[PDB]
Amino acid sequence: MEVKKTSWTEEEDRILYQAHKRLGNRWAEIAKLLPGRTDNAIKNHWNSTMRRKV
Repeated sequence: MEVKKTSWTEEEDRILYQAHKRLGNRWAEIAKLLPGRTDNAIKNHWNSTMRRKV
């Protein structure tokens, strides 16, 4: 394994947002929709990418 550049994608980002607001912040139940996305990466993503200052 040597992916390294494990960048996200439109679908994942959208699903993450649509899920997060519905579940609230139950990352365990949100990742149920995205098993290929671990909590660490999800939150890291939710903290780094989504916080682009809307």
